[PDB]
Amino acid sequence: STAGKVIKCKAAVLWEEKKPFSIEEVEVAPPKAHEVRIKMVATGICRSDDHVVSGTLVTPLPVIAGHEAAGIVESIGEGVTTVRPGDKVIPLFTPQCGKCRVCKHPEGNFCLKNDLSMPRGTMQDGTSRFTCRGKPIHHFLGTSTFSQYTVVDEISVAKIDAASPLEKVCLIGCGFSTGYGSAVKVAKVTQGSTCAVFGLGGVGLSVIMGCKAAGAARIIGVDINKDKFAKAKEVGATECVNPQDYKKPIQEVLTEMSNGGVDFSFEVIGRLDTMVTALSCCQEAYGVSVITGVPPDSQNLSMNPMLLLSGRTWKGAIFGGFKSKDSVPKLVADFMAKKFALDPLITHVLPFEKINEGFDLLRSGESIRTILTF
Amino acid sequence: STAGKVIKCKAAVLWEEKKPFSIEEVEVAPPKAHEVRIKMVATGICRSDDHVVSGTLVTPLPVIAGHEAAGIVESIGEGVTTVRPGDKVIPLFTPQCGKCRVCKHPEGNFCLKNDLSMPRGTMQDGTSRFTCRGKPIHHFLGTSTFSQYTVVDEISVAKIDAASPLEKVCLIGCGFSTGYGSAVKVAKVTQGSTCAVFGLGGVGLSVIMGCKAAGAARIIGVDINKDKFAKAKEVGATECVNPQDYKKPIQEVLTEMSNGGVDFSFEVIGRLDTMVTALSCCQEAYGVSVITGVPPDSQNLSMNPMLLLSGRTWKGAIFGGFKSKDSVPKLVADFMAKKFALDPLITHVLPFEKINEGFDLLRSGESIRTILTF
Ligand SMILES: NC(=O)c1c[n+]([C@@H]2O[C@H](COP(=O)([O-])OP(=O)([O-])OC[C@H]3O[C@@H](n4cnc5c(N)[nH+]cnc54)[C@H](O)[C@@H]3O)[C@@H](O)[C@H]2O)ccc1-n1cccn1
Ligand SMILES: NC(=O)c1c[n+]([C@@H]2O[C@H](COP(=O)([O-])OP(=O)([O-])OC[C@H]3O[C@@H](n4cnc5c(N)[nH+]cnc54)[C@H](O)[C@@H]3O)[C@@H](O)[C@H]2O)ccc1-n1cccn1
Ligand SMILES: [Zn+2]
Ligand SMILES: [Zn+2]
Ligand SMILES: [Zn+2]
Ligand SMILES: [Zn+2]
Repeated sequence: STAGKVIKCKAAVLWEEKKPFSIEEVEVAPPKAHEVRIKMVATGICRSDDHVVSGTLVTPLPVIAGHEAAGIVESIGEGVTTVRPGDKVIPLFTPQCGKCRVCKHPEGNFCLKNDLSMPRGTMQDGTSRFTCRGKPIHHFLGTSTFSQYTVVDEISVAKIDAASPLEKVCLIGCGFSTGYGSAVKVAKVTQGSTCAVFGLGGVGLSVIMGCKAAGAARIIGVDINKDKFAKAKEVGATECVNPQDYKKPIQEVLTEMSNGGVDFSFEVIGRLDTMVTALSCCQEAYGVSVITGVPPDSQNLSMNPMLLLSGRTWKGAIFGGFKSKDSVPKLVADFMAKKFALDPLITHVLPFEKINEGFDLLRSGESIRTILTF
Repeated sequence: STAGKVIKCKAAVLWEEKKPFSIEEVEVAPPKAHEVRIKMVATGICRSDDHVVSGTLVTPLPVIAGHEAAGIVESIGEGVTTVRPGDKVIPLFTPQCGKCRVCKHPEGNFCLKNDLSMPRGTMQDGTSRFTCRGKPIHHFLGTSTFSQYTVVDEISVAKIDAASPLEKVCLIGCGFSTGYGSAVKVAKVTQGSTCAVFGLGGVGLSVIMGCKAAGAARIIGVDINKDKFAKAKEVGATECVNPQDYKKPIQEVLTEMSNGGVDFSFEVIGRLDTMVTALSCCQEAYGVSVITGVPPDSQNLSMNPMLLLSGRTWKGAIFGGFKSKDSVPKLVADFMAKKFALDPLITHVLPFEKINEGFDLLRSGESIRTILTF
């Protein structure tokens, strides 16, 4: 009976960088034309949400963050055709408008309506649906899932299987799809190849999953936190290396281990130095390196372009290269059919009210994904 | 007869950086096992030979440069099976040993036996076949074509059609193949696409030829020398732009002209700034940029990795990505079958004795390719 009415609910508001989230009452406006209001069920903590806190990823504050989630449609605005009240949905932090040059391209997925390249922290219409203490609060990536209710544009939501377990499939909204697609869609890992994966968090584990699914013969995990190695091996890594253990730079180590460079390398951390190291460790004539980590705002890397002239390919991608609204329902259907596993990514579960504890777990190195339940 | 004997002949020796070539008598040793001695017939002047003079491209001096050439086998060493005396041949500045990981890979062409990565300026066996005034002279890229006779390793020569016109097909030894392959093999330009080509010298014109052959709908030539535009249009450019004409950076101009970025861009100059500009002007989600120009020794570029994270692909290649010994004979057969033209690249034909005049034409902006005839 909330349709057409403002909803008062709890959200996690970030008022300032480098401070805890504030769990407090917000007002959530009803959906306008082509908007959908969603009752959240579960949301994951992705490192990119932490990047908002640390100022690594700049977006306007104050803000409701969160972008990896699943929920149930509470109401729809005028003209919505793709979801209905009561449908299970995943918000799409990369929209799929279906009309722009990228959406029409066979490969492209970074729809021109995204709010990632130059964040404004609004709905598509340039306004906000959120008020707190009487003040407007920004959106994040058109999703804002750290709230009991959010409002998203229709191009930023996908209907998923009615029988889906939302406390698992929320990871299809970011970390799993990003890493898995980086391997299977962006790099196009080949059977029998050697892969190196830098960073063994939720996204990097999902890259390993995808390299293993593509038939790689060797998958070398790289992390400075050796506590990450056991789970990386469980999901497919054949060996793991800690750069801190070596006197030589790890690109040299990896080149030696792979008898002249790897076929595919993945940067899944977000550091400029490891982006260049990961490029360098792929074979100089035919290697491919994929950047998935999010770099610190406005900072440039330095590299020798002879790394490319010999024949290397360097690319990056958002959301694993997947066209979001076409792919998310299919990934959920494949999960339901047991084509991949999400449980290896989930190390902790907490109620939404303990969001700050969830971020502490990420920052301490202890968690992969913590799932928050509303 | 000359077989088995030292040949005294004329060559252009580079004794020091930034000096004219010295045209004088050298001694050319007979070929050892698996080596081939070639009587040169024609050699082109490529900007990479000038980079040796300018110190842009470091290789041991003193040196006999030259790498884009065609000639006739004078004699073969023990064990040679792929050419015989009297055969027309093109020396291969990128070898094809057929045994290394790169040669065995379907895509790779930068054979591990190359002398480009870490130049030693010798034969494969670590010695030189050249002396001048009693001093040993270095080889260049396993070819050294600025000489009436040279000696190359068997993996660095290809037999070509006995009826081929050597004064034209010498360009298949570098400039034509490099540019054409950058388009058709490395970028894999698609029908209907928009391409931008930075640098309208012999290599860049060959990139335009490839883009046109691949069916590009728009091919935008970019050069600071407007005298290069007429020939670019003759070989397929649909429009040309001079960055000096605009108040805004050319990547902005090209993004606007292409309604949001080009499909394929090509850096065919060798400047760090234009490498980054070329990357930036390709469409951010699905654009591809290829580096063909040779960068100045030991210098790094600076770039924001968000250019890649959005979805761009950045790659480079040597020799157009062609496996050299397999491809050169087929390219010559294709030329003989009128599948592409070489005449548009040739602006000047001079006797070998005028090599310095040929370099002056290149440096002054007045030539595309000068062919030197022996
Ligand atoms: N491209 C996308 O769409 C995208 C990008 N991100 C970004 O991916 C990176 C990884 O995210 P994560 O897996 O959620 O993060 P962590 O759990 O923190 O794992 C990182 C991993 O790296 C190790 N590490 C740190 N420093 C080093 C060094 N020097 N060497 C080796 N390993 C190192 C840690 O120990 C840890 O285990 C992040 O940058 C993230 O921002 C994620 C998801 C999506 N995206 C885009 C927008 C929203 N989400
Ligand atoms: N990758 C290979 O295998 C390769 C590489 N090279 C390199 O390609 C570049 C172009 O060579 P070229 O066509 O022989 O050179 P030029 O005739 O001098 O044409 C350059 C073109 O650029 C224009 N220009 C200069 N500066 C600018 C700026 N700032 N903006 C725009 N245009 C600009 C000039 O006016 C001129 O028209 C070289 O770097 C070359 O080294 C060639 C061949 C092969 N290779 C590798 C090893 C041996 N050969
Ligand atoms: Zn779109
Ligand atoms: Zn994320
Ligand atoms: Zn080889
Ligand atoms: Zn050349």
